Amino acid sequence: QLLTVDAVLFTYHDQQLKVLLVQRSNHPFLGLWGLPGGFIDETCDESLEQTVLRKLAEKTAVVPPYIEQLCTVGNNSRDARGWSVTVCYTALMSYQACQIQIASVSDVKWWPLADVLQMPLAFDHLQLIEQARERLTQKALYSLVPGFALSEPFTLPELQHVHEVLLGKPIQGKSFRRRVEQADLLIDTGLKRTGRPANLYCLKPDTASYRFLRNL
Amino acid sequence: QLLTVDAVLFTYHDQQLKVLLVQRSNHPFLGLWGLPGGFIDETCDESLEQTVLRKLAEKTAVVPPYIEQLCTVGNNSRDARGWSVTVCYTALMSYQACQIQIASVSDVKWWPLADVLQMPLAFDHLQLIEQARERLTQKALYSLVPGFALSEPFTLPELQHVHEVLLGKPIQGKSFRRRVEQADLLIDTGLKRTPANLYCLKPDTASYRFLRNL
Ligand code: NA
Ligand code: NA
Repeated sequence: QLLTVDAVLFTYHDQQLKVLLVQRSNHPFLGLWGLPGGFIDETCDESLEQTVLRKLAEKTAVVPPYIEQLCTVGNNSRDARGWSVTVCYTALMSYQACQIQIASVSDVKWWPLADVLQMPLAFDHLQLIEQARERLTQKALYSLVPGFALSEPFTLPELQHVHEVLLGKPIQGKSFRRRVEQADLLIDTGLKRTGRPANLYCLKPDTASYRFLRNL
Repeated sequence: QLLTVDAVLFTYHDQQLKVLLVQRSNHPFLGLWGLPGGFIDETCDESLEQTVLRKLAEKTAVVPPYIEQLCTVGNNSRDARGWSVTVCYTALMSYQACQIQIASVSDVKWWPLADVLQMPLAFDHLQLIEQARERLTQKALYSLVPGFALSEPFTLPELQHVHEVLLGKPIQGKSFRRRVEQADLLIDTGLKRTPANLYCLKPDTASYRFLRNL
């Protein structure tokens, strides 16, 4: 079987969800945009995660701070060359961590999600994006994983807004703050960003695994 | 890469969770117990789900009422031969639907989960079983999917109890039944068992999730 690993890497910028895409310099679906991803390299990859982090770093020059397996798709119809299997990951990083290393490259671009949803993407990659986007919605409901799409440190209004974008729905500021404070997942830097001086926070590592039992 | 699919199939019987294991007849780990699973056959499988259903049916003679993809494990250390990838599924079925078939087969059997968790198993199948058990705990928190591990029709107490076993603690008998009745997932057969109601799962039980934890 044709066995690949792919990643839907999201960030948040100006002021929408953006998804990292790579133009296919390679037949089939040649010249079309699609997910970063590809083949396992046994000489440098020791696990599937190392495979997907390498494929991301080959494009961004950064290992993203958040990554999680989404799904594995495999069947005899998604790819014209043969039965193929793709292990798909979701990732999150901040926009400026790698826009500094990605301006200078023409086959790698951050695309507005809305734009992407109207594009002719290679293979079944549109469908993988939709699945990733939907899992992100659940992350907005049960975690602070959306914080990984922001540059560090961030304000709590920033964090709230990313969650609102994902749920497509204004959310209840004071409930949110209450849940954040009790999760005990943010480090208050003691710094301020100012028409009000807002506290600047970093994510604790354990944000990645922490889940609220009740929805937002 | 060696590419397989595996399934961790659970059921509920004798007030305990069981897991289906299959005894290996070939190397490596020849003679070790492990998950049902193996290679894609492009001649009969059109998708990964068809592969794993075949791997299970080959052993149980029964297509399970519930199956969900769990995770894909791939590394150069779970198999001594080299780089190895396995797409794992979780599945649930009733004990009685396949016990009557696997009773007669020496290399396939339901094992007590608590015992299996302490066993030497083929490859990394113990880790796979642990991760599936963990995932089932979430199902107990957010769905009625644990019902698929029961013979149909079943009673509410019977249903509440598999959730309790999965959760590892008792549960409020009034808030559960409230939860269940608002979800609208059970069909009342109008039939009774000692006089507790007997219910069937609605097919959409597989996909319905509760917003609030149990
Ligand atoms: Na670029
Ligand atoms: Na047997």
